[PDB]
Amino acid sequence: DQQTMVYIVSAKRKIIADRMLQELDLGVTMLQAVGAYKNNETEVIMCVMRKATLVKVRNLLKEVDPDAFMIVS
Amino acid sequence: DQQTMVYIVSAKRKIIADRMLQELDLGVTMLQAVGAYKNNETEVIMCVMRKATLVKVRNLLKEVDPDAFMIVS
Repeated sequence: DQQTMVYIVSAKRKIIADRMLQELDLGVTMLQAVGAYKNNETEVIMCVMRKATLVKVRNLLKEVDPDAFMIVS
Repeated sequence: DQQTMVYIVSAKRKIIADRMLQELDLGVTMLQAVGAYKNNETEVIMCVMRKATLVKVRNLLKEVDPDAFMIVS
């Protein structure tokens, strides 16, 4: 429906980020998250997308990281 | 110090959420993430706050869960 901003957390984010671009034509930006410490980098995938692209992405997650999850802003 | 929305990812989130309320009087919502599967729940702390507060919270993270991190919308 209306476009929502999504953060995806995952150990396998580089791989899910590539497949999102390859197979879904999605433009994502790799955000750097504020850890408890500045040394402790953890990056999050950010992607703005229609409420219906989300399902396609969810199913992509199932295939790559069952432990990944998304924050829907 | 513009009020900004924050997500805190941590395994020890219940402890973090309580100390945020007790010692910083911060009001937080325990948001639920969209995982790859829905049986696989993961909870996120949501909190709107000024940047000064973010520094106090960050220091609280160090104190509880070093692996925790924050997404600043």
